[PDB]
Amino acid sequence: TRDQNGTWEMESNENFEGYMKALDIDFATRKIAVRLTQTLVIDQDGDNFKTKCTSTFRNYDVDFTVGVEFDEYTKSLDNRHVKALVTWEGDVLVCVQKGEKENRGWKKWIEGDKLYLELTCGDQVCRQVFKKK
Ligand SMILES: *C/C=C(C)/C=C/C=C(C)/C=C/C1=C(C)CCCC1(C)C
Repeated sequence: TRDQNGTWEMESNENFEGYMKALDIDFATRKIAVRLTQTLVIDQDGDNFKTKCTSTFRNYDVDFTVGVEFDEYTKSLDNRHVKALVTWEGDVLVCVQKGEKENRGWKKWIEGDKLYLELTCGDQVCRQVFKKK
C-alpha cells in the first residue's frame, strides 16, 4: 500500500546516533535525541503530505507534494540548504535531499501494521520502525 496515513508511535530506532553524527548534529543534541520516543503523524491526501514529528523535546513538521522538487533549509537540524524530492518506487516512498551530504534522504514503506523509515546520510543508515496508535 501507498497509504501511510496515521499516528505512528516509534517502536525501535537503530543507529540514530550514527545518522545524526553523519549530519553533524552536536553531541548534546544527539545525546537527548537518541533516548526519546517519537510520534510521527502523517496526513496524506493524494500527493500532498503533511508530516509531523513529535517528542518531549523538539517537534518538527515538513510538508511536501510527491513529485514536486522543494527547497529545504534544515533549520533545527544541521542547518543546511538542500533540494528535496519525494517520489514513489513501487510502494516505497523515496526522499532524496541533494546538497553537501552524499546519500542524504530517506525511504519509507508500510509492511503489515508497521511503518518503516530508513534515514541515510553519507555511509550511515538509521532504521526506525513505527506502529499505528
Ligand atoms: C516521512 C518521514 C519524515 C518526514 C521523517 C522526518 C524525520 C525528522 C524530521 C527527524 C528529525 C530529528 C532528527 C533527524 C535528529 C534530531 C531529532 C529530530 C527528531 C528533530
